[PDB]
Amino acid sequence: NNKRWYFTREQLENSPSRRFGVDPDKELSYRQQAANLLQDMGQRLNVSQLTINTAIVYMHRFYMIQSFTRFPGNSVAPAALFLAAKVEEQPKKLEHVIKVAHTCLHPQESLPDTRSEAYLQQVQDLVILESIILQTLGFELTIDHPHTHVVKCTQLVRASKDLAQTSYFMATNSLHLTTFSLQYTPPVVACVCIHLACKWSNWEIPVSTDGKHWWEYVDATVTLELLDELTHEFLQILEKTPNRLKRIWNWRACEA
Amino acid sequence: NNKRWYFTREQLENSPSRRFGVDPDKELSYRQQAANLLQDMGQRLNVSQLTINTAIVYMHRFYMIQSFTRFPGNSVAPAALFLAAKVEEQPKKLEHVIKVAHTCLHPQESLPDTRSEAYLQQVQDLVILESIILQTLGFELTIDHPHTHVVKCTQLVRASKDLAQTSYFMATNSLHLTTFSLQYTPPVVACVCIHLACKWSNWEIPVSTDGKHWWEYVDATVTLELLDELTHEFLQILEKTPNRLKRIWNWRACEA
Amino acid sequence: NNKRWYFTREQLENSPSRRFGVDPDKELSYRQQAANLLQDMGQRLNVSQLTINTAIVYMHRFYMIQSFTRFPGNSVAPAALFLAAKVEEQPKKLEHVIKVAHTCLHPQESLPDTRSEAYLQQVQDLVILESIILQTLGFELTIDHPHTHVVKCTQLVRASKDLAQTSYFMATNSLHLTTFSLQYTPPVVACVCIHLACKWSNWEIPVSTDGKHWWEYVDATVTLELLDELTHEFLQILEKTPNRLKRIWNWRACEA
Amino acid sequence: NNKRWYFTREQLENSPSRRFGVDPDKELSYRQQAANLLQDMGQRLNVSQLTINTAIVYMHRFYMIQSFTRFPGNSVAPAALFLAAKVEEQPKKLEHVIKVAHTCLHPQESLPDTRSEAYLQQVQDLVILESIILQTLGFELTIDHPHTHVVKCTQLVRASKDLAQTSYFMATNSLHLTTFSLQYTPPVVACVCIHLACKWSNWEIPVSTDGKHWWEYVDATVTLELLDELTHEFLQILEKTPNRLKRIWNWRACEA
Repeated sequence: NNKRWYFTREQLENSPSRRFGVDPDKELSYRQQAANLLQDMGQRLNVSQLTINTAIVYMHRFYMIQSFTRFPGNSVAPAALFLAAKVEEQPKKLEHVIKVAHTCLHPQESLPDTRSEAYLQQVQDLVILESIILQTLGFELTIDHPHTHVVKCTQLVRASKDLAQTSYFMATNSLHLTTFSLQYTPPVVACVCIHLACKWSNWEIPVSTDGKHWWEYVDATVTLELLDELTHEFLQILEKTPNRLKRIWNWRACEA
Repeated sequence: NNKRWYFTREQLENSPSRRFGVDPDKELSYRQQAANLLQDMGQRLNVSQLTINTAIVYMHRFYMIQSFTRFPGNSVAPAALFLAAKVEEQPKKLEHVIKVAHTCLHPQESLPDTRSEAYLQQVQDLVILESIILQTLGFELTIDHPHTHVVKCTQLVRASKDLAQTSYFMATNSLHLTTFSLQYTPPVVACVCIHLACKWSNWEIPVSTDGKHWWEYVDATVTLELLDELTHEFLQILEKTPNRLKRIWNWRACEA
Repeated sequence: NNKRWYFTREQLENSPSRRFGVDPDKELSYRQQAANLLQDMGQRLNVSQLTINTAIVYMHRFYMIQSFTRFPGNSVAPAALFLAAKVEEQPKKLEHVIKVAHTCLHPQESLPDTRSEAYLQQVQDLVILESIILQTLGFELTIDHPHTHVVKCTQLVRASKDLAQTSYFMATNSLHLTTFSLQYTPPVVACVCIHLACKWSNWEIPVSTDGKHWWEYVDATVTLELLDELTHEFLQILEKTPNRLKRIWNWRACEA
Repeated sequence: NNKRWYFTREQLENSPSRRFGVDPDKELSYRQQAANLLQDMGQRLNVSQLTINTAIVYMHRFYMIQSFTRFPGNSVAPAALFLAAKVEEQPKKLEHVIKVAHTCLHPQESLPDTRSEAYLQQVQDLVILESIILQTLGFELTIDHPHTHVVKCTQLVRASKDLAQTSYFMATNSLHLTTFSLQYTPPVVACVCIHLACKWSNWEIPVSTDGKHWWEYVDATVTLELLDELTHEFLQILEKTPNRLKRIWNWRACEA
């Protein structure tokens, strides 16, 4: 999906920011961070999770071709979130996602204005950034974040209120932490996010009718061994990110 | 210089503009006409002659996937007059790019307003459609011209100025009037606009002592049969344009 | 099918064979002549009429990347007369494909021997070139013809038989003689071999009650200007062959 | 090289062999095994080790667009063992290339015959299937190796001979056994065949007096986390290979 956005490490560390003067150590902090206002400055205009992830790849992949060394990242979200929030059924205005920005961005600075010198180059650059983004993202409109199946595997397999309830949450975090966006397809990235529930509670969901593994539904190539490796990797960003890690450090304190 | 902008019939014979219900002559009118809101529009902006020619090139291509009924050149022209502008190191303001359209399209309706929805509405559109064209040409800014060669070709051979004018002046017709931009190459178009005046003035340029001809310098592929072969279409393409033709005919009234 | 077969007029007159030093008419002389080692050869093998036509399509195509100077048609034909065969659900023996060449090429030397040093040597060559062409053509077996339309088209409009013959025969000149295969599409070439015979017999097809013409049904893009242009070009291209023309003129000496 | 050749992991799970009916380990068994019919097979053709190394590369890529079920390595090796040959200045005869297969594959069946249908038949195949791959590989004969770096890298630091051997020798397993050819780059493969002996031999090569490491010279993209990632991966990849692992391991037993 579509196998153009998924390349080996050849283009992982080859990213514009991974060679245009930004140490790899300074990328999963740049992404996340700017991906933290997405889930907040976005999580405001009743933005569905739908609208939050679309813009979570509308930055990851956008900066995939672009750079931070010449683009307002924190103020690029309006760009990723202009097409994102607009693409999804509930689009918005030129200010709605740019006024609260001043909230989330400038939590102290004075009020903004439509007449003020501000709101001009904001509705200049940002308004034009929309031009500057789609064309790198080939004008596409197809993005199925690894969820739809995770939200589809629950029932038919008959999960519970603590495993399937734990399912929603692993996909998202893989959108605000790991680079599985432009490396692993949404399905394969689902068996892992579903895996971190039973790889937690040890709820090894029994085989299928004919001794078939549950990770064969979200994809036909999802293998245990590889899948094992893909969740462990998730134990890489969580292991050190001292911000959200503590969230899941205790967020599992209220299902049972 | 690029293959994706050379097409069989493909002519425009079965363009997307065909598919809806628009006469071949109409889209043929649409194009040439569309240049009038671009040639006579950029004439207001005091832009470089070459600055506009590149613009017509975009419109001709832009509608090679779209349609004139849905996306009217009426507004499309200033859109293409932005990508070309910047590229030729002297662009203009999106508001003046639009502040030429009003006086050009509606030269009687009151002046437009910077703080009206009727301006702000199309405000993002000229930077949204600017993308719709920005990508439609596969971000292919690089475009060769039948003018530069005409210079050297008539300068290397010691052609006169009054005739030289006929060389350049004819170049301006391949784009606006005809669609030679999408049918032939710049080193093969300049050889048409030269073998057309050669008759008009009743000339014959004494050539090479090497054994080659002068239509071989701009291009060693160019032919003579085709030179006349195209001259017939070329002339004919203005031979049925009773608007732009005569004005060309009158341009040669105070010539001799 | 798509493109890369439908070369431009620019992309034909300056073929890779051009680059060495071969006249457009000469390579055009080579072609048709090379085509003679394909229809008047396959006429020996009792192969399907369309089975050979496709080969000239292969021969015509093969030289769109190669040369007549390197690979002389003399030997390429049995190669292209092999790809066509198999493709047509009916191949031929590698010895019989080659035991057709001698009697055509060398009609004077005593019979060849399968166990002679003169035979084993060139043995791989018909199995070497067959790959050079098999793979250059992207294993594109699927190729349509301007006959199948020619058939129905003259039945669907109720054209006569004698004229219909005049239709079919004309395909063998559009392909063998001209290079319309690489300039237009089968539904748009057959209308040239039909709008050329249509006159010869002195006909006029009563048409549509909507206001459209009969060249618009088989193809809604086709034109008359273009139709006559190509019937004219076609005819004109035969005004430069007083060799096969007369033979063409004599072919209806019994049918006049 | 050069692009479109390195696949992802899940993409390396979802091989063509999956869709037909081959176990993930099974297709993996085919490959490595097929490499045994390239090394100890070409050793009969006496060809250069690097002449064979290129051969495995073609097989490894070939089946990411073909299949192991249809096209058996039994003949696929001599077919790919021909493209490598010629590409190296010293190829071998089409008759011997296959008359090396028999003596390797069937060391009991009677000697082959030059004038046998069993010889003439697979004669055309080795020039037909050679074409299927000539086209399959996007005519990319050019393929780089994880050796070239290993040499210089061990020269630039002045490494010893015993250690170097461990470097070079290890490259030859990176190809045959694993699929690093479609997963990694030569400047990232040579760094794997070095980071394995570094442990095996008990080494660590002090480098550059800038503060930088040596895995930045062979490749400025390479990582240490990744270095173990593959070095760990590798080790496992031979653990499942109880054949070539020991055979590699025993080389350091007869190595004194």
